[PDB]
Amino acid sequence: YFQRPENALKRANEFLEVGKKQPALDVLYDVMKSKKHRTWQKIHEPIMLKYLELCVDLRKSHLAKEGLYQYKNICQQVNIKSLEDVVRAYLKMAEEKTEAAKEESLTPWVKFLWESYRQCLDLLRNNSRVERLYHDI
Repeated sequence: YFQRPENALKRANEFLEVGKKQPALDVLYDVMKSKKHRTWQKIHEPIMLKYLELCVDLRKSHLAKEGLYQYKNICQQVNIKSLEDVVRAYLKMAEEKTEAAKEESLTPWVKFLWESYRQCLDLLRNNSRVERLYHDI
């Protein structure tokens, strides 16, 4: 039922429309950390990136780290760069939340950001294919 894969994201939006944001986030986590994922195309990594992004709004850092790591362990097989791309995505998302909170004003948000940088660095650490992305972060 993965393909067409326009359903997980839709249902996430639906779950948020009813205001059950956390249920929506946890739902996407289930999708991207599913065992069928390795067989699945790198494209889902797009979906995983979106899920990681919602995670940012809810400041659910723990779930985010676990989402990314667990997704990475599954995906090594194919669409490997995808890991670097969702890493980049995560960083750009938290890096924009800092812009928002700073421009509107907050400590937690700085700590959230630090914790995010740290997690991405420990995720990308020591990987030939992730060296450029790691160096960037």
